[PDB]
Amino acid sequence: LEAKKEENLADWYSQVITKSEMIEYHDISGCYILRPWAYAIWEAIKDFFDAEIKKLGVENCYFPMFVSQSALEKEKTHVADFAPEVAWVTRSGKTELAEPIAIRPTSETVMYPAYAKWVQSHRDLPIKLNQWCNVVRWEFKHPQPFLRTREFLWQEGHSAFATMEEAAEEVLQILDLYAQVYEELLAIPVVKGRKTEKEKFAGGDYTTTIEAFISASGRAIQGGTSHHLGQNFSKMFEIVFEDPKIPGEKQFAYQNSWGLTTRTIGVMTMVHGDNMGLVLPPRVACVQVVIIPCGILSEEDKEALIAKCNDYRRRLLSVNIRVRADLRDNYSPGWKFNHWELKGVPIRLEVGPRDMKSCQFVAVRRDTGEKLTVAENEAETKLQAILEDIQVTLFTRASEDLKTHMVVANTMEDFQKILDSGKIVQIPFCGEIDCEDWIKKTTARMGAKSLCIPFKPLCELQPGAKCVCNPAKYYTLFGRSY
Amino acid sequence: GLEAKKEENLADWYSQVITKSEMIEYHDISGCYILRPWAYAIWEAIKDFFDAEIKKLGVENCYFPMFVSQSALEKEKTHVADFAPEVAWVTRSGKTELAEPIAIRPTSETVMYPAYAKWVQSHRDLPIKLNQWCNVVRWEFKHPQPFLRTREFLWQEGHSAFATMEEAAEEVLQILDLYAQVYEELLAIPVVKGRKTEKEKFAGGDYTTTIEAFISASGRAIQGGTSHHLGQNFSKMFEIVFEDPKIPGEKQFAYQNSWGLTTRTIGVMTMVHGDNMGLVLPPRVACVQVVIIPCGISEEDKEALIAKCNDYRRRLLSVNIRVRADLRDNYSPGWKFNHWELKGVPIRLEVGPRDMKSCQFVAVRRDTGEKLTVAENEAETKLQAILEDIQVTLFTRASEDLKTHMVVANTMEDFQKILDSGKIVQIPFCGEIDCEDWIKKTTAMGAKSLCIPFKPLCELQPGAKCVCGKNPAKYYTLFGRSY
Ligand SMILES: Nc1ncnc2c1ncn2[C@@H]1O[C@H](COP(=O)(O)OP(=O)(O)OP(=O)(O)O)[C@@H](O)[C@H]1O
Ligand SMILES: O[C@H]1CCCN[C@@H]1CCCn1cnc2c(Cl)c(Cl)ccc21
Ligand SMILES: O[C@H]1CCCN[C@@H]1CCCn1cnc2c(Cl)c(Cl)ccc21
Ligand SMILES: [Mg+2]
Ligand SMILES: [Mg+2]
Ligand SMILES: [Zn+2]
Ligand SMILES: [Zn+2]
Repeated sequence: LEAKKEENLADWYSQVITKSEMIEYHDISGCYILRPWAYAIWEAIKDFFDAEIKKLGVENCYFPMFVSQSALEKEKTHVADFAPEVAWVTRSGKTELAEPIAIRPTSETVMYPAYAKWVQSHRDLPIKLNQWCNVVRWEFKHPQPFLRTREFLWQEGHSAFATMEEAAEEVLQILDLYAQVYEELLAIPVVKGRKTEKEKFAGGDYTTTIEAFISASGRAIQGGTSHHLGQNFSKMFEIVFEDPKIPGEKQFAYQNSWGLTTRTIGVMTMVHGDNMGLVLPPRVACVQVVIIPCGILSEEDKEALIAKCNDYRRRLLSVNIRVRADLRDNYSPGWKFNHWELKGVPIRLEVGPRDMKSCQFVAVRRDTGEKLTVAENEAETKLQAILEDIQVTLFTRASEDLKTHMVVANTMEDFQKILDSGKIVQIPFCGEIDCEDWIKKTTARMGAKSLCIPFKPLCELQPGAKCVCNPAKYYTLFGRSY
Repeated sequence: GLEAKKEENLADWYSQVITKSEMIEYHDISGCYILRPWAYAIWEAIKDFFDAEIKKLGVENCYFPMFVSQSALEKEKTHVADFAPEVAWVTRSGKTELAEPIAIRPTSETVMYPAYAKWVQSHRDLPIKLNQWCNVVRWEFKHPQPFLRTREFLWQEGHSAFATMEEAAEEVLQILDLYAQVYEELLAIPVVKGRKTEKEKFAGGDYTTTIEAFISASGRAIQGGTSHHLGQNFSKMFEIVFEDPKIPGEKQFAYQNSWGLTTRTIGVMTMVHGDNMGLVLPPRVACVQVVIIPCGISEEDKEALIAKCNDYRRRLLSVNIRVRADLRDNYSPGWKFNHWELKGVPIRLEVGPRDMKSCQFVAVRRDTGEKLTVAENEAETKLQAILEDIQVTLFTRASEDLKTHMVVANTMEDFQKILDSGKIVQIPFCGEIDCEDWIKKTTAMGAKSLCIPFKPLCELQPGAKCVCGKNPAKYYTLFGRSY
């Protein structure tokens, strides 16, 4: 494949997603086809996350994709700048609808009137619901596959609680799971943090987040969000119960909402991706081991080359390794090597006739590319061991890049000095909005925006330190971002 | 506590139980309904099974855009003039009218087939077998019900493209037997397989296959699943061509199938097994198979009443039985008795205070009202035995309730008599379209062609004449009232 990754990041990414068979383009701009190689990743992420939130009592469901005209701005759910991102159905066939229907850009306007009818007492809480679904956002700044699409797949959770304490607990549990996804499955290191006033979801009380860093572009990307909504929506959609113990006080529910999208797949491509194609974290690669015969003129033993391949396959499916034998004879073995490497398969297993009656095979890992040979009997054992060092390696190496590329700055000239080195940086920060619109202006003369306030900043903020001016309220992570 | 009796008022009875079993909730937009977890659970079980089966025949899951361009939807003869009012069109983004109307997927052929054309550049690239679970909008043609006919629904869409007709035609009937499996092995609804007539099959295809279940209470059958052989109709329009390996420089157009199954299943299972005190759920699809409920309401030993339920719970989770202890205090056992019966849980497990010191408990079945009593120490043995026999009941009772209402008519003489007591009937039928618009007008709200059954109730013989009487009969056709 043509591109490097230092070079022109976009075109490299354009080619890796297309030539690894993950994405296909579509007539309608900003929409993309998820071919099975990519969709499988989403399924693995969804299978992990789904097991997780059922242990916390969340149940899956499905809500309509359509929201009323009346219902959508019946309440101050979103801010005025969100109106342009809403797609409207105007016509059915060619008979104009009496009233425009909107395609859900998020489900809050669709679920919360249901919560209000379901909740008529203390018994009815908590409500913890999840749905995996598609949402369209006519996203104004320009799209690229995965990172920012115009239709995309996500799960969105909405839970309603009677007491504050339970809500604030579920906000961080969900956030730790998101971090689990990025770090246990995708091998991406993340920073947990809270949004500022400029960047928090206006209709809530506070917004939690994880932030990943793409060194090649030098930008951070927010990989997931968990809101504590308090009762802003409770009192607006009138989700009230009366407790007979506390006679005669309207009790509003405490609500959270949380979401995680296919931008996850884009982040894993960008950070682990090389100039030989994709690189797949083993615990997410739909195929972890591809079996190939090579040898790297005779007749009857070529079906015995292929009968041993399907034995290799079956024996490790009994060890629950996901495996595909590539028994196509149409292609040179060398061609399949490039082919499955551009798709980033972690382990290639070569079995040749002169190595077969050696009672063995060679394995090549996609991480480093070195070759080893391990007992035919010792296959279950050793191949699964190799898949795990592949994962810890890709976590470690991407960890080393985030570790190197995140540093502390205390003044503005050297926050600017190190930010134009393509690194993200934590600064003492006021926290107020106008101080922040300014930082991003004075860093163009794109600009650096608030990524988050890390729960665990890199250094303690000392008493009386100021940001630019008012004194500094916390160390916040700043940087250029998607 | 439920209002309607099915016998009395079918529409209201159906509206009453789907809400009060907490399966669906209504919504501002007509024909749209929220699937609460109790319904979505049924759907997920179906999908965990169907996905397992069609993966063994090599289909792969994927996701295609929901928006279809004007050009592509009206590109070729995919649909007909009838089929373009049911399509929802997005025209504006915010207050900015879009240059070109975007249409919301009523099916995905027009999204996928441009993609097959680029993926297929030789016969090595075939077959292509893709499935997607997704939502579909059809702003359709009469007043709606939850499940049975909605305006957005969930389904799976299978699309396969082949080099030879033999392989394609093979997959159309493989798929259909899976649909029959879900309806029959999972849902305990017996079905009849069939082919559509020329009016009723998918116009853009060559022949389209179907399963039909029968709901007695209204007297109507329902189309429960769909498998089309498309021939080279679409390959020729969307130009899915490959080079022939033997004939230098000649295109072969691909052979295509498409098959689909919708959440309309859950509705028909509501209609079929639902009784007059609410739903009945076949156990291998019931998200919870056992409800444990304490009964009898001193504290120090009622704490041993609630701890004994939780050993059953743990004991039955070790047999991979899905079980719920409902140990809530804010509700009386009678209220739970009701609550879970309207949700159709197969086995209710009541424990009353001296049955703990008897080393007993009582088990109640959801179909019959049966009660047994079994020793504490039996965990594996008896509860699974009843969980599996409950399923055999729901199947047969609906099976012979199909053998009830599906009878032979060879003449009209009794066919209209044989149609309108809540009957479905096979007739000798011409095969041509207007004898059928006639049969349905001579019945009235008409008797429609449901399908042409594979494997009918009696063999036909030469020179038999249709109900039309003019032209002779090419096959026995399944007729009846139908949604
Ligand atoms: N257009 C999009 N394509 C893909 N993922 C998206 C898109 N918009 C948002 N996301 C993801 O959805 C998650 C929850 O959505 P959210 O409502 O927080 O979006 P947002 O804050 O408007 O996004 P952003 O700040 O990136 O513009 C985020 O963690 C983000 O990663
Ligand atoms: O962060 C997610 C997690 C999942 C639940 N919902 C919040 C909503 C974010 C709030 N939010 C973001 N973009 C929005 C648009 Cl475009 C509209 Cl119209 C309305 C609201 C919008
Ligand atoms: O059985 C499914 C499986 C997936 C492929 N398509 C067929 C039926 C399409 C045939 N088909 C049925 N209803 C349709 C409407 Cl409303 C429109 Cl607009 C267009 C086509 C329609
Ligand atoms: Mg946005
Ligand atoms: Mg944001
Ligand atoms: Zn400041
Ligand atoms: Zn006729």
